[PDB]
Amino acid sequence: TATILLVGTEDALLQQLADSMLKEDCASELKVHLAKSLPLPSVNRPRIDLIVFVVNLHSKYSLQNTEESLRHVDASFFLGKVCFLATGAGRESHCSIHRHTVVKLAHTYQSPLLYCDLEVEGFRATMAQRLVRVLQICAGHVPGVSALNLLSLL
Repeated sequence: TATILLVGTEDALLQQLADSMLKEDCASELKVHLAKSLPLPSVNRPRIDLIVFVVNLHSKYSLQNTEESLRHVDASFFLGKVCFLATGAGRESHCSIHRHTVVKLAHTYQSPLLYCDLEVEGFRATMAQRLVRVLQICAGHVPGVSALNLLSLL
């Protein structure tokens, strides 16, 4: 079994992403937990293989909430068990300042930075299929491949 944690302030986009990942099942049993922010309020029950921070580049709050949440993550997670997913960056309507903040944020924590417009299902479906594969690596379900090649692979 493999478990991914989606951290984002937009409940709708997370659930749509969670659905897309759960669609078209694979070998391992996939489990998805959602969180508005970090840390979790000490429910904190097992067991997480991967944390994906979904960042809305039209929301300054989403940016700040992501910034703050990262401070409560153990540094062991940033060795491939953490991935950044930015939404809205492909739109001209987005804030370039927020985009630059996210890029440096992914660099600071040395974690992959993915782009996808979650409102677009076709894009979200392909992104979800990739995230599933990333999760399987993080869960140690891909023989010969550890969640360490991820920074290079992504």
